Amino acid sequence: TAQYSTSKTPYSPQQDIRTYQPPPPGFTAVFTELVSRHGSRTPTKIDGADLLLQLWAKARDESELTSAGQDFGPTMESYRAAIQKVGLGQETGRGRQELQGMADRMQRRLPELFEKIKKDATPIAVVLSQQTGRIADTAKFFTARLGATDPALAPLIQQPVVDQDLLYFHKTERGKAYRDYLENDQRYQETVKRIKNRDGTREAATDILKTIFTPAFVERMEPSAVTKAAQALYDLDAIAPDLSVEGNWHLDRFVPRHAAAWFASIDDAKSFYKKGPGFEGSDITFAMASILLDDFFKQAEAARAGKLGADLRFTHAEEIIPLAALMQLPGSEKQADPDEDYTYANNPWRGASVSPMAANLQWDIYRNGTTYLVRMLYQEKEIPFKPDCTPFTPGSHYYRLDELSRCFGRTAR
Repeated sequence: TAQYSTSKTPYSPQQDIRTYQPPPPGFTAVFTELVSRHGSRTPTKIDGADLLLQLWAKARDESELTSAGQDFGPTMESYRAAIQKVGLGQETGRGRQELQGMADRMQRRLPELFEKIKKDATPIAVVLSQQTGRIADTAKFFTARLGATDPALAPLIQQPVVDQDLLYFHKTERGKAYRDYLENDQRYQETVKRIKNRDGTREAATDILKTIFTPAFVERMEPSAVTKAAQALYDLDAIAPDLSVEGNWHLDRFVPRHAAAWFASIDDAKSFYKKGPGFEGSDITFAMASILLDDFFKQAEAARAGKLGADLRFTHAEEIIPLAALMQLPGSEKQADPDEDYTYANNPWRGASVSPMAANLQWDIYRNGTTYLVRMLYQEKEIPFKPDCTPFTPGSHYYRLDELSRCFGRTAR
């Protein structure tokens, strides 16, 4: 969907659902549960577009524009207007499409389950991090899709409730130790300063601006201004795919690919330490997410009682990223050696794969007799659990629920 957008990468499901593993003989879907980031969105701040527009205007007035720079003013004005029409930090039309596709594949993947839910009249729960905004709209896209397809399901979908400890823990008191770490830990702060002062930023920043402005114009700017405007342009280039329904402004014209890759790698490095697996032997960045892993288990165990048909949760990257680090999901299994800073070369973690827009985790809970199995979807790819969890059969993506409780330390056996 996009090559160097790290956590702005628009959502694409990572496996065709016709190629999921079939459930073992006589097992049937009895419960499913989901946590999802919001869909694609606009930038939360318009200030970078304006800095660039003001910068472009001065250069226009001085006749210091490149040939392609001529169309920057018109392009960015159009982009900015489209952003403001949707509203800053709001779901785009692509975010709507992302969540509708998730609902579609969920209903197509578990048709027997929704048959049961209607048959039992059990509720489908909708839980949010916040009452309003792009989180609430994200949920609504999904649930109105469930109901447009299956109008007999609609009266069973509950009204949304907010659980900030479960779905907003980086802001609640659950994240207090975490936030104090970001603010005061000297190893962390020095590592982020090291990332920020990587040699390369200045050259990539000048390469970005040189698509629009003459090199003499660039040289007249203050160096810190060069970096700030280039960061802004790259950020806006990076999120442009989120607005694909609203337009195509061809912003790659102004952000050379090697420079895009450079800024992407800086963002991933910072995000790895701030929100991802971070340093070897420390869980400071993701232990807060235990409440969310807990709930995936609690709800699955509670399916036995049969009072809930499904559980749909909606949240931010700041919950999904630590949930993945905590479960050691693919891409989040390698913490950093304090003596070897994260790079693309030595670590598989990437914003774009761990936490694109609408990044989501789903568990399908199957039942035969009183045996309960779980199958995990991550970005709708069927994935194994961490390797000390034993699958139901050799090579299976299905796991005994009491195996998962055991291997996650929740029970002894």
